[PDB]
Order: sequence, then C-alpha cells, then structure tokens
Amino acid sequence: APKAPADGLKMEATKQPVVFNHSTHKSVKCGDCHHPVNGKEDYRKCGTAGCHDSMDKKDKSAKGYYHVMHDKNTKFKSCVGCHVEVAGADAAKKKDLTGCKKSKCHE
Ligand code: HEC
Ligand code: HEC
Ligand code: HEC
Ligand code: HEC
Repeated sequence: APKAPADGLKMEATKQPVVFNHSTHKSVKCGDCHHPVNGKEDYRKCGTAGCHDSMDKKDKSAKGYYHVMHDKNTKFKSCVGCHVEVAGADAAKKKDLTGCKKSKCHE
C-alpha cells in the first residue's frame, strides 16, 4: 500500500498554513480523517480541487475547507473537533490542540 506519507506535510491553502503529521495520528484511523466519499476510501488531500475548495471561510457547511479544520458541528470529526475531544478538559492541550494562537497548528 501507499501507507502514510512522509512527515512535515504542511498545507498553505490559506493565509494561515499548517503542518500535519501522520506519525502523530498513527493511533487515529485513516477513515477518521480520510472520511469515505461515495463509499470509496483513498488517501488524498483535503484541499483537493473539487473537494474542500470553497475559499469562502465564512460558510461553514462542508465545502468550507477552513470549516472542516475547525468547525466541530460537522458530520465528520474535524481537526479541532477531535482535538476538542482529545484535549477535552485537560488544559494546555486545548491550547496546543485547539488553540487559536500559540498552538500545535497555529504558531
Ligand atoms: C482557533 C479556534 C482558531 C482560529 C481562530 C483559526 N484556527 Fe486554524 N487552520 C488549521 C488548518 C489545517 C488550516 C488550513 C491550512 C491551509 O491550507 O492554509 C487553518 C486555517 C486557518 C485560517 C485561514 C483562513 C483565512 O484565510 O483566514 C484561519 C483564519 C484560522 N485557521 C483561524 C488548523 C488549525 C488547528 C489544528 C488542530 C487548530 C487548533 C486551529 N486551526 C485553530 C484556529
Ligand atoms: C487526520 C488525523 C488524519 C489521519 C488520521 C490520517 N490522515 Fe492522511 N492526511 C491528512 C490530511 C489533512 C492530509 C492532507 C493535508 C491537507 O492539507 O488536507 C493527508 C494526506 C495523506 C496522503 C497524501 C495524499 C496523496 O497525495 O496521496 C496520504 C497518502 C495519506 N494521508 C495517507 C494516510 C494513511 C495511510 C493514514 C492511516 C495510516 C492516514 N492518512 C491517516 C489527515 C489524516
Ligand atoms: C473529496 C474527495 C474530499 C476529500 C479529499 C476530503 N473531503 Fe471532507 N468532505 C467532502 C464532501 C463532499 C463533504 C460533504 C458532502 C457533500 O457532498 O456536501 C465533506 C465533508 C467533510 C466534513 C463535514 C463538514 C460538516 O458536516 O460540517 C469534514 C469535517 C471533512 N469533510 C473533513 C475532511 C478532512 C479532515 C479531510 C482530509 C483528511 C477531507 N475532508 C478530505 C469531500 C472530501
Ligand atoms: C481525532 C480523530 C483527530 C483528528 C480528526 C485530528 N487530530 Fe490532530 N491530534 C489527535 C491526537 C490524539 C493528537 C495527540 C496530541 C499530541 O499533540 O500529541 C493530535 C495531535 C496533533 C498535533 C500535535 C502533535 C504533532 O503531531 O505535532 C497537531 C499539529 C495536529 N494534531 C494537527 C491536526 C490537524 C491539522 C488535523 C486536521 C487536518 C488533525 N490534527 C486531525 C487527534 C486528531
């Protein structure tokens, strides 16, 4: 299989870039992020032309790339969404997991 990609996978599709890692979400199910679409599962980029490319930000619906990265009220687990569940009420983590500034995502 293609397995997980290398590390240092960052995405600069917005004025605020982010750096993701697969060696960190190893315990996380691939289907947890790479939600199934059409019933098929594949390893593609969220910001794929035709997937999450709304560049609206202020939309929060689905196409909102910046919505599937923060918005928690989504049909699927969101970055911050899951993070919120992970960090929960542990403090510090929610500042480096769901933190707006000075976090693991945004620095
Ligand atoms: C606190 C609730 C947060 C605020 C406010 C913002 N973020 Fe994030 N963020 C993350 C990713 C993966 C991206 C996309 C990277 C890319 O492709 O460019 C973003 C993007 C943004 C943006 C850009 C939208 C714009 O054009 O203004 C803004 C304004 C923004 N974020 C604000 C990832 C994460 C993340 C990882 C779990 C966290 C905790 C946050 N973002 C939290 C906030
Ligand atoms: C969220 C916690 C994720 C989990 C769990 C896994 N992946 Fe992932 N992967 C994620 C993102 C956000 C991205 C793209 C970054 C973006 O800007 O959206 C990726 C990318 C990949 C890719 C690259 C796409 C390609 O060109 O093929 C591959 C191959 C990939 N991911 C594989 C993969 C595997 C094998 C996973 C389980 C072992 C897995 N991912 C989990 C987010 C997340
Ligand atoms: C195209 C093949 C996609 C890729 C690659 C990813 N997503 Fe996606 N996602 C896609 C669609 C078409 C939809 C909505 C269904 C529709 O037709 O409208 C979604 C939805 C989400 C959601 C839910 C948002 C909500 O319900 O509020 C989330 C949280 C989400 N997607 C996240 C996400 C992540 C993290 C991805 C990379 C790991 C990713 N998506 C890739 C289409 C596609
Ligand atoms: C649960 C389904 C998750 C989803 C969806 C996303 N992440 Fe995550 N993340 C998760 C856990 C359990 C942890 C461990 C906490 C730790 O910091 O060790 C993390 C951690 C991160 C980190 C920090 C660690 C690192 O790898 O540098 C970052 C920067 C991070 N996560 C980013 C991230 C992004 C951008 C996501 C959406 C594309 C995302 N995570 C999804 C659990 C889950």
